[PDB]
Amino acid sequence: VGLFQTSYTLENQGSVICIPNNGQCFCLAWLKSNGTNAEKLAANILQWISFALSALCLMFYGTCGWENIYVATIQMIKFIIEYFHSFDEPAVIYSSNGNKTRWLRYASWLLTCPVILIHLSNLTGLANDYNKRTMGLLVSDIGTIVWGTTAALSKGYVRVIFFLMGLCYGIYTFFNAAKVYIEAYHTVPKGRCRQVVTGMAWLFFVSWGMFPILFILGPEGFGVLSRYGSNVGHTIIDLMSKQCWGLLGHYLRVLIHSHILIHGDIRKTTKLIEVETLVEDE
Amino acid sequence: VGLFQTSYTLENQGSVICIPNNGQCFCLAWLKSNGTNAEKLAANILQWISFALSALCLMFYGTCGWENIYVATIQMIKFIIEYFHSFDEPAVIYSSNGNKTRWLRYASWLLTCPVILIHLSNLTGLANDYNKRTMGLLVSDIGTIVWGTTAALSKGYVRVIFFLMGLCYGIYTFFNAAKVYIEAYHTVPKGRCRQVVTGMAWLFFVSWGMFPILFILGPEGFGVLSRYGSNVGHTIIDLMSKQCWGLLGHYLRVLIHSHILIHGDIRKTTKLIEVETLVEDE
Ligand SMILES: *C/C=C(C)/C=C/C=C(C)/C=C/C1=C(C)CCCC1(C)C
Ligand SMILES: *C/C=C(C)/C=C/C=C(C)/C=C/C1=C(C)CCCC1(C)C
Repeated sequence: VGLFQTSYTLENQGSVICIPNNGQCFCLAWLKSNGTNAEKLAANILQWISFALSALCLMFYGTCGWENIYVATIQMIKFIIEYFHSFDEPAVIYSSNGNKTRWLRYASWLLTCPVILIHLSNLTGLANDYNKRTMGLLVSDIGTIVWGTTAALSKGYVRVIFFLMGLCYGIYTFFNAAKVYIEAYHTVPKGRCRQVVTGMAWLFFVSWGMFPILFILGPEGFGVLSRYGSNVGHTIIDLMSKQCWGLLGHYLRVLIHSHILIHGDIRKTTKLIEVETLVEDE
Repeated sequence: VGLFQTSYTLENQGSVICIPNNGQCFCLAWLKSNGTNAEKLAANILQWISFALSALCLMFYGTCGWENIYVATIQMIKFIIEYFHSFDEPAVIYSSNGNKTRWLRYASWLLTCPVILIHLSNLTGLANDYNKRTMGLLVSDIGTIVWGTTAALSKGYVRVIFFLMGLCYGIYTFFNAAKVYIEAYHTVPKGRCRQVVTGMAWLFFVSWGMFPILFILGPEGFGVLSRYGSNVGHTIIDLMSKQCWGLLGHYLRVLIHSHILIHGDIRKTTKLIEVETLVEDE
């Protein structure tokens, strides 16, 4: 049922595998089960829900918050890819060391993670701003994925080496992200904007923290999850980190724009680093 | 000589391949030659030259031009990886569709390409600046690599689909890079700073243009190059785009710092978008 050799014969008391000389690659490890059909159905359900969310968001989404459009476009594009080839090469990489590495997921990360951190870097959406710290957020994060991908393709020790490399990059990514949220909390007005900024932080760290968690629980780690079981949990934290988080960031930037129009753009320097807090009256 | 099955037997008039049931994966396509030993030696030579350059640059390199340090660190780190596992999994991905995808290269791109575009975004190295356009440079470029990687792992039509996807992203990356160089040329002083800025542009577009060129010439494309023969040319444009280009960017930012100290930071608005040209006298 795949584009590689799946039918074979055992010979010489199980010490020889004979396969057809059809030109297809063959490995016994690739034929291990991805999981239970109860988990496959659970994954195929959330695939539509996330796809429906992405479509509802692209509908709903139609300053210019281009960041939300990009991850949503990439998301529902990926689900079109996923519906038709959720386990075909190269959506799933069946490598020479028997590793099934879900490159579809890690590619979607590389496409959307820096765009979320860009949205985080300009949480208020105000003007051509950002900072030098933004580059630290984007350079470190791409690192974690590249190491995390490399770890998933690798096996044994070097998987740990590259996972620990990606973990160290991930620690740098989380801290600089806290420095962004901390300032963003004290920059946005005292109203509901600070409620949604704090909530965006929780959605951020929780969902983002689960990615190295699911890497340890999944086949990439000690395999306490199935390949289907890893697709389920990943979809949940994908939904949290991408579609719901971009929604609040949209709801935040709306509350900012209204406040900026009604009360104007008013700044009151507050000490922490000096932040220009948005206020109501001059 | 690899971590996958390399010894096998033909049976039934060449219609059956029998392999040992040792648990190793097996594919006939993975056993195709990478190239000629004359080309392997040529690749192993430039590997040291690039490694020696990276070491000489890390020596030499020791505002804070952190960007040059990063690609140089990643480069000589990669050569340590390359010297020991230039064709082991997952430095080279032997996938179920017989594709050998050199993930070491594409990972090094993901690690260093956005850092070069960051250096390009702050060519003068002056202050916490950058722009919104920078995000277009970084989002588009990561796209080209992700599609280009996906194309290299893929086969046939979808390789073209993802290559054309990466090509469209690459066109966006090159244009916004020209807009950066064009402004950088008119921002830096009239002296030798404009010579080195123009030269950085030529090193940029030539070496960067060769990457989709070598993708078409290599096994990823019509295979007019060998796998070793692709390692040779890639090293050359790696050397150009990374070590030599970062050197000029260092020589540029030095000429800027001296000019800023001697003549001060003087701006004269010139029309193109309005650029604050660095001048000598007020
Ligand atoms: C939409 C998906 C997002 C925003 C995913 C973010 C994922 C990470 C930050 C993953 C990090 C990992 C580490 C820091 C350790 C190495 C393995 C991990 C990659 C999965
Ligand atoms: C140090 C290496 C660098 C800076 C490499 C840059 C490589 C590219 C911009 C490659 C681009 C490609 C396309 C635009 C078409 C798809 C395939 C390519 C990836 C290799």
